[PDB]
Amino acid sequence: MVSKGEELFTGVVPILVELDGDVNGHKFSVSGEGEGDATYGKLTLKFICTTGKLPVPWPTLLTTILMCFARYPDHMKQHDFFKSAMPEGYVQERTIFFKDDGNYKTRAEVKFEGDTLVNRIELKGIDFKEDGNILGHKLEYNHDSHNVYIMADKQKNGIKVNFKIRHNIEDGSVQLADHYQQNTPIGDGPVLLPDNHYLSYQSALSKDPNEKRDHMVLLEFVTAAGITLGMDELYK
Repeated sequence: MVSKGEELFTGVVPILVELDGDVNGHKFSVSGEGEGDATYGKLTLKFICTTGKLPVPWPTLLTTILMCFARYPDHMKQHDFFKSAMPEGYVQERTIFFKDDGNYKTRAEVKFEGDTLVNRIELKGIDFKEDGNILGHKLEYNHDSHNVYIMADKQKNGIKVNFKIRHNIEDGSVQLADHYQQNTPIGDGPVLLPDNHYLSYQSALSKDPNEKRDHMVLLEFVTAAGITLGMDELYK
């Protein structure tokens, strides 16, 4: 018996991810599995493209393929919409705009299925350039740190999230990926509507040396933090 969703995250929780995608007509499926530990703000996952070769670079799918595993410090736990929506879960929707290129539109349901936290996703990508950084596979295999800004959506009883990912290109340039995100509870019960805050993300991408399928091994660390009001020197 659990009073609050956050109670479901005191220990290690198994994770499953299932993604079906279609980018410029190229269809694929990805399966992932691993575990999360919110007390540590950690998730470890391995992803397989089960349909064959992934038609886009793994790093472009990284944000798409679990904010409920963030470590919210004690003084911020009342701002944790993600765990509060559990076990029923939440819908996470994004549009991602790659600058001077296509966009991804995604919808995901993140909820418990038995003892397992499951992220099921549909992705549609359109208008990508055949010789651009995405379909041309010009991204480095990494994903730098980033702070994700969160704001309550009172009317939808959820949250809205915007951030810009800077993907490194092998020639030393950057490919911008503008993320617009919203999350709404699946269930009808009350959720915690957060004050404005951040999630700080780190991601580390690797390969299983024994794995011959197209795949990504992913480690994320994510911790919640407050905001500070920037001031220019003049006003200090």
